[PDB]
Amino acid sequence: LITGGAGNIGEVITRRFLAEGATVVITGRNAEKLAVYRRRLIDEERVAPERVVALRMDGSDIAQVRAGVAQIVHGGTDVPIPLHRIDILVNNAGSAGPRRRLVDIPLEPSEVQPPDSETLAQAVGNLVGITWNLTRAAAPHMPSGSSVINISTIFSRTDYYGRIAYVAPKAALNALSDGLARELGVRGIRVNTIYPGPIESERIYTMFQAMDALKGQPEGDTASGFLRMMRLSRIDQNGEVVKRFPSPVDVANTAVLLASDESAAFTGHAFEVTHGMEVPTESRTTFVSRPGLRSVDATGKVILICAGDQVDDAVALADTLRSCRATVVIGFRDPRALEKASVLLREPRHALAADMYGRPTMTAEARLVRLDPLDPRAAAQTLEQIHAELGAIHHAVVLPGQSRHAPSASLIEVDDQVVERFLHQELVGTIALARELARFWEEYPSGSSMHRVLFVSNPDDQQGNQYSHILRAAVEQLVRVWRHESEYDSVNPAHQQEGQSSAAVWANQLIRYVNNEMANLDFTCAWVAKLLGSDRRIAEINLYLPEEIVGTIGVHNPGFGWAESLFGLHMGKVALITGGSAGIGGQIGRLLALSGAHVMLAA
Amino acid sequence: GNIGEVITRRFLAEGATVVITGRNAEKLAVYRRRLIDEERVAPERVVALRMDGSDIAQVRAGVAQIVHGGTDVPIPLHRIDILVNNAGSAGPRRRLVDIPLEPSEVQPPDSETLAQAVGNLVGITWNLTRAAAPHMPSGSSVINISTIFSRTDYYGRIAYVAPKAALNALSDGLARELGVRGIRVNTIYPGPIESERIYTMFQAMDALKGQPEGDTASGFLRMMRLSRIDQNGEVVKRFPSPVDVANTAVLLASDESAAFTGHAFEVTHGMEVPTESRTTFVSRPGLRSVDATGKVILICAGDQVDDAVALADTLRSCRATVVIGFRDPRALEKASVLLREPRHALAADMYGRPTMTAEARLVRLDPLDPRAAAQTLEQIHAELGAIHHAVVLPGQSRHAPSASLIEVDDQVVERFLHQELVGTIALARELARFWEEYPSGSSMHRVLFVSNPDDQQGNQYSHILRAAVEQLVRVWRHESEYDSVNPAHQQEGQSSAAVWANQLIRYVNNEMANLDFTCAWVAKLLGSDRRIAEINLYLPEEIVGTIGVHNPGFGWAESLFGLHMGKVALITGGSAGIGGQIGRLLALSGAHVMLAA
Repeated sequence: LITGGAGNIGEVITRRFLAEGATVVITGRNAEKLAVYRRRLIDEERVAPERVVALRMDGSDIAQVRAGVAQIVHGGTDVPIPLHRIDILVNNAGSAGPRRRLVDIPLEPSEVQPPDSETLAQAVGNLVGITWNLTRAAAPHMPSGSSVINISTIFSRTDYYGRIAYVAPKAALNALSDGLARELGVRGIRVNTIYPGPIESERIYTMFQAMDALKGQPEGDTASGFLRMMRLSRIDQNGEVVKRFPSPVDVANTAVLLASDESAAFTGHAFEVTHGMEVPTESRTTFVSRPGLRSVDATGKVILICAGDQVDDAVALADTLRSCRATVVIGFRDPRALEKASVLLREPRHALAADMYGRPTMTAEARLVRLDPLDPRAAAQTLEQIHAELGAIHHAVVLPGQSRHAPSASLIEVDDQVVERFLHQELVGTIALARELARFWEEYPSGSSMHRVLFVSNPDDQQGNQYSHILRAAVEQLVRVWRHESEYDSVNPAHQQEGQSSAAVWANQLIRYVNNEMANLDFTCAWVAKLLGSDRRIAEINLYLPEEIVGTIGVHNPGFGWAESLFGLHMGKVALITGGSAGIGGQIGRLLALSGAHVMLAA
Repeated sequence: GNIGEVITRRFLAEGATVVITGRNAEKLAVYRRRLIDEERVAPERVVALRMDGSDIAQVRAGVAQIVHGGTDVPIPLHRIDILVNNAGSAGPRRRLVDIPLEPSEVQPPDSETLAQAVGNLVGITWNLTRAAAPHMPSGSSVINISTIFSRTDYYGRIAYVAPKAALNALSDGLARELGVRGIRVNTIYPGPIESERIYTMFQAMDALKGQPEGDTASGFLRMMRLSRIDQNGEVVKRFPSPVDVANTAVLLASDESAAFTGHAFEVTHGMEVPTESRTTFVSRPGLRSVDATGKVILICAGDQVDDAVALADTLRSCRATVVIGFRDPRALEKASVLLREPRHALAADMYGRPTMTAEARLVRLDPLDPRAAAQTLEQIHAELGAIHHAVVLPGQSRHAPSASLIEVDDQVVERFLHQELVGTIALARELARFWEEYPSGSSMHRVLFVSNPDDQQGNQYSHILRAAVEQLVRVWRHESEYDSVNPAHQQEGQSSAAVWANQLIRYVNNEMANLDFTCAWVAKLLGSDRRIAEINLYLPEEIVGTIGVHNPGFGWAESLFGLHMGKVALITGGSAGIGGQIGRLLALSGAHVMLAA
């Protein structure tokens, strides 16, 4: 019925489902010691024992009980009800996690504080891993026309200061439901993705007072910002333009219908119970044009290309960045990839020169360092060592760790090894790398220009690109929060850099798993170079690229700044060329035709 | 139809009241009643009224008052009522070039003229919305059923998509406005019935398209999920069901789901389709590759003298002749006086060099009035030849003096819905016929649909026109491309060409360069070979904010970009004269300069 049956919204919903049935399988807490007597007396009120199953099932984060049914398929606590199939299942997590900035998130258990609950890996698990493993558990079971219900925060699209550990895994259940609807609907199972809104009470009020005290703004700033966002006015206790926040009664009212037969039509339905809100649920901008790269001037800057295992595109991306006449430091996650990349880069065509326009440049040779977000202290020491070697680090392209995740696209019948590799190494790994970058930005001296961190995604796998999909969707909210919450910190008296001056961060994420051409690699790197080396600020988080090689506009840019400078010079002027079939004449005719004139080649 | 029957059947009980209203042909209640009362329940709750077909504001208000007062039996008291907007007609099934503008063109399939087709279930819905302004009890609800094809490319039903669209924009504006009182409008998408009529209709469409049988239905059976239980396993794509969507919609209308306001009711069983095909301008286009030497651009202008003349200047800067047609009278002479001045009477290209391009002609066009616009189209044909580039601007600058939608009582919105939506549809066919009646082998046909600018209080009407345009462009582009290969229509004269249209929304940017950015985007999608795969285009909320570029015809400085990059230069006496200009162009090139004087 409801995963969060222990002191959770679902534990409250247990008061329902009894008028037309009975509330059963109320999952208990992890401790399971005081949970046996917890809410047992409350549940016994106005409800006979009957077959109501209030067993304190262990909501384990890891899959040690995944094979175990515990009222799923067979066995059970005391009755054979696991043999029966329950028509509903809820993927609620109910773990807020730590509430801190991007400099001091508790990555390891030694870094935890009493205000903190769990660690970074635990925090990511408590919101993604339980969802995924409970989805896999008892997959062939449940009725042929059952229902699957999710619950996520409505802040998964709105900015949320100091809650990256909350939203970064909370921006992943929606993506996973999106990717799983297509591959699950076959058997005839729907995924009702319903988001109950914040409940109006004194707790959220005090939360917001603490919130705007932390950000450093006058009282009621966040309250005004989230009240003006409201477009509808409630009719509770009549009145006019009350504009009260959403109530849990409406949450129960919109949740109970999933058990009824009327829900059979819905599938993949965004069902945000927040009433009358306008947010751009998805932020994107398909590239209409092809960027001009001969106005970047990235010289005098260091670009740490944090590549995990996909160094194949990295070496080329590093060379393209070198073409901007910029020094680069290529960082590697896997150990053996370092040797292969060194061998590949030693050969010319990768370490040749900083070839830009129609001319070369020495610039600096591409360095080679080993990094790993799994170990915090080693990665921080390596970053400090790079600081001592060169100085500050501002431009940092961030690529995922492993290339082409998993051998198969299926996400139902899979062993947990690859899935647990995807978590704790791509989500947690990238969050850890962002943590180290933010530590370097804050606790170490930097400049005044804004800080750029691109988040290029995995390429096309000729299949369902869900493994790049989760990466993109979990990166979107992360970069959005990192962008918005790092502006108040640059002016507040709390964080004045110990009297020094610093800058905020602006971070997009390119998406290239939608094109399937051969020039898409040059296209993405071009966009990467333009977003790093130039001055520009796009207000959209995610950036999408066209569905064709050239897409809307047909341009190829093989270092042809001259042909770009010669555009439209002699427009609409017929030209006659004698002997223009070999030598200087052919070249003059070709450059004139590229200019725009009309040419008549005679030989 | 069937969904209305099921809704009325569910009304028979559960503490509900049934009202079979909205009679057709001004008298249909007698033809459609007394069958709901045939059930044991509701001995008197069954109510039928012979309301006017057009349902103007005053007659709608009278009908509402007589319903509140009942059939003289109950005390007069306004209360809740049925506000579902399911009442409507399909309209003509005419093809992409032929259209019933005048009533004389009535056909057995086309029982309604263009204006009547537009008002079938759009104008009447808006008028009923206005007539339900004064007294709607708190906690009520109202929906506007739209078709699921309001985003999917269609064929032969431009009159069932262009007016069937913009209901979303009207609902958006009404949700923003009327939400203060505590009322809601949510778009609802009941799917096609799994009946034999819809099955044979698909077969007819396949035959009409000139394609092998089954591919049109394959487009629905391929990119649509199943996620159903019917027939136990192996539930093949059978399209959504009407009874389920009707029952769920009326359950939303009842309690247990109050104040949802998070429902689009897009019941297509998956069917991944964007809610709006659009992109953002994160870069400024480079107008250097634009070429229109041998091309004629006719600007379908209106009373907007300033904007149309600016567009004419920015297109004539691409060495092209123009024909500026103005919709309303008494504006031709002002345009002539303004254009007489040398500011707009001289054409200079993007480098700042004057060009001896043909001057700006001036004609008079009357979209809403057929047989005269076509005559003028043929006249300008005889004058110049075929015309392919048609920038279509709206009728009036500000569609209403007050930025509101429900306070009015059908006085100016009639002019809007009759001369700026229908007007556009009439002009679109006027142009389509010129292109198809006279086939011309060339590139695809380009029809931009620039929207009006923003001054204050946003642009609710612009939103409406945008929603109607996106679909008109989408459905058209599809039909055109499909009909470019059919030998049936190919034999008419010579070989023709397809059409590719777009939109260039501007009502979101409020700056000083939004009337120059718009000129750049109109001149880039016409004078170049760039096929946007997305329908609606949108300006950035901040021009200098995302990409600040200033282009007063300065293509030289654009050509001199990144030449001497990362070099330090020392200049002597570089404060005024030749050396100052060398320093200026070198700094624009990318080098580092050190001015000393």
